[PDB]
Amino acid sequence: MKVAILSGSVYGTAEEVARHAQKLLSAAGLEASHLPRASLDELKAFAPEAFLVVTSTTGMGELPDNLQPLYYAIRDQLPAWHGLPGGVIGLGDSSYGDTFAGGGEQVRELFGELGVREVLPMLRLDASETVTPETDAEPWLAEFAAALKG
Repeated sequence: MKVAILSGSVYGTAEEVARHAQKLLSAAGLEASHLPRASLDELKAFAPEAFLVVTSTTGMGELPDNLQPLYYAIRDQLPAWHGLPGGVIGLGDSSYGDTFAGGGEQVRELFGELGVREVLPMLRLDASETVTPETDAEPWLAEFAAALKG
């Protein structure tokens, strides 16, 4: 099962979580690839059978500059990804007022518009209350692999 792992990150934290997720999901036997700064063309070539999106929120409440253009491109084209399984990890910040991981939530909304089915609740990580977000994500990733296949 081919799993496309997308990331949105200002300084690299969500990117590192996504990289860790790639290693864990591949260990479990999934064909998982981390596609940082992915284009629509790259995703089309990859032909994903599942999605994992790991994304922080900017100070302006938006998706980071490295995932936002792709978000808009996907929303515009609406590829035929209906029925595929997906999950989201949202790197929130409680100190800043982002407790709920706004970026993550915007990805959930996209999944809805695409017909991608969430297989787990979004993981809400709090970047202001952890120095180990990669390890914090491990229990959720353990269940996510089960949820995909199958």
